Amino acid sequence: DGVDIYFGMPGEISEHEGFLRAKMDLEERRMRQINEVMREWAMADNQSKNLPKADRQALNEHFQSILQTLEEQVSGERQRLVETHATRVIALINDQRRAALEGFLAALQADPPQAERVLLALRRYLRAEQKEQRHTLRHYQHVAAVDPEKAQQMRFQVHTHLQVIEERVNQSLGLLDQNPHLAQELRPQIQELLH
Amino acid sequence: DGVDIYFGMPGEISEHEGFLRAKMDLEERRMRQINEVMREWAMADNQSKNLPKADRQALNEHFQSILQTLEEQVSGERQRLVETHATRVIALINDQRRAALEGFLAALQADPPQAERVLLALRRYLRAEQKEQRHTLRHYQHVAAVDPEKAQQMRFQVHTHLQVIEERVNQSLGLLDQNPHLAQELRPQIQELLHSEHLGPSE
Ligand SMILES: O=S(=O)(O)OC[C@H]1O[C@@](COS(=O)(=O)O)(O[C@H]2O[C@H](COS(=O)(=O)O)[C@@H](OS(=O)(=O)O)[C@H](OS(=O)(=O)O)[C@H]2OS(=O)(=O)O)[C@@H](OS(=O)(=O)O)[C@@H]1OS(=O)(=O)O
Ligand SMILES: O=S(=O)(O)OC[C@H]1O[C@@](COS(=O)(=O)O)(O[C@H]2O[C@H](COS(=O)(=O)O)[C@@H](OS(=O)(=O)O)[C@H](OS(=O)(=O)O)[C@H]2OS(=O)(=O)O)[C@@H](OS(=O)(=O)O)[C@@H]1OS(=O)(=O)O
Ligand SMILES: O=S(=O)(O)OC[C@H]1O[C@@](COS(=O)(=O)O)(O[C@H]2O[C@H](COS(=O)(=O)O)[C@@H](OS(=O)(=O)O)[C@H](OS(=O)(=O)O)[C@H]2OS(=O)(=O)O)[C@@H](OS(=O)(=O)O)[C@@H]1OS(=O)(=O)O
Repeated sequence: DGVDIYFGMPGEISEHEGFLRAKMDLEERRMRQINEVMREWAMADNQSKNLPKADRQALNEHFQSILQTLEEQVSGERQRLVETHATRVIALINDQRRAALEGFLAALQADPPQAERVLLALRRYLRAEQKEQRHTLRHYQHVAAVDPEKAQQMRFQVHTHLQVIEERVNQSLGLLDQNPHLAQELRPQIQELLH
Repeated sequence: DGVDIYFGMPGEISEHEGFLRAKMDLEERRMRQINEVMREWAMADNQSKNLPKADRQALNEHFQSILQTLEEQVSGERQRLVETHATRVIALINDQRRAALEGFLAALQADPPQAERVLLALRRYLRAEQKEQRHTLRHYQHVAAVDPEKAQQMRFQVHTHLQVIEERVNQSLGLLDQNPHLAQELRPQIQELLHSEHLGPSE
């Protein structure tokens, strides 16, 4: 138990993979739980054709009540799973951006900087920022797809988030602009990457 | 263009896969549109840092209105995709069930009734029923997490629906009564089948 939780998922299993699998295991488990309740309810239905109405009514409430508890257990479980996954995705995106940023700095702070090395570290950094950009747009696109009202409310926040990302890229590039020659040299190579 | 639509998706592609791929193409398409509007909106703020309030305000309302419209298009388009997919799934499930029932009946009516085939046919039929059953559960199960209020309103319907299926199955198993003998040899094997929690393809 506690020990298995500590080790957690094996390294051979990615977050995405483990996430789908946990989602599948949870769904499969709740599908069975619900089915059992439904069959008990059906069995009670057959058995009670002749009890008085008040008792028939109580039986119905009993099962509708058990199902409510189950539906609420289901919702919480899902919400948590979805919540955890979203957090790990954001963390991975931030971690990759920071890693790439450090790599870009190193290449820049090299006794004799190397055009190829700097350019590739910059591509890496730009890609991490783009992945944050895609992620921001996809989340918004999705809420718009399933919840119009909710999408209208995050609209301005998304717009601002994309701006925050752009400013980070301009500021990070500016660092390359601290080396005129290097800047000019990578100019056409840089532009292609941005566009 | 009309011709390609007549043909529709290749038979090789399942309804589930086509649906998924379609959802993904729409996701990418819409993400690109939204990105263009956001870029135009950012660019506008920039060229408006030295203008009158009213004008700057009207800019906000302009781009936010374009997005309202875009959000509405995305939501409607998604509802249409989901409706089409659901209607086809329900059709697909009824079709495979009816096909498996005919196959089970044809193996029971076979001049020299062969157990291997009768049993296998029964399995395909149970698998078709299992499929409708799981779909009912899985759906009710997802609604329960999305809109609890709506899940509460489905309870009875699901309960009734699952009973319909179980009763259908018992009725269909009643076809093995015309041949009380065959039922014997198969008695055990059928018992295990109906007692499973889930039937995959087999071995
Ligand atoms: O760092 S990675 O380039 O490996 O990307 C991992 C994260 O990418 C997502 C989507 O992020 S997004 O770009 O912001 O939209 O999923 C992407 O990768 C997974 C597979 O990851 S895996 O770890 O190497 O197993 C793909 O799933 S799958 O198709 O391989 O089954 C996604 O394809 S798709 O989402 O099904 O279309 C792929 O998306 S994408 O092609 O990059 O657009 C994140 O998952 S997500 O946020 O739930 O969509 C991944 O974050 S994660 O923590 O690794 O799960
Ligand atoms: O061509 S099919 O009619 O078989 O459709 C294939 C897709 O069916 C799903 C989902 O259902 S759907 O939305 O109606 O398409 O899975 C379901 O069907 C497959 C095949 O079952 S079957 O009727 O014998 O053909 C089952 O897989 S398996 O049991 O053969 O291993 C699924 O059972 S299970 O979920 O794997 O336990 C069955 O799910 S369900 O309970 O019937 O809803 C798609 O897979 S799914 O999206 O993971 O559910 C199939 O897509 S696929 O391209 O065929 O893989
Ligand atoms: O009306 S529902 O409550 O069922 O909502 C339907 C939407 O649910 C998503 C996920 O929404 S999310 O939680 O906001 O991310 O899809 C999920 O459910 C549908 C159908 O659910 S059900 O009860 O089985 O019928 C599944 O479609 S289907 O495969 O069953 O045909 C989704 O699987 S699939 O990838 O679409 O094939 C299932 O996704 S998941 O397994 O939960 O990850 C929405 O899809 S979404 O674009 O991923 O958000 C559904 O469509 S919706 O029109 O946006 O509501």
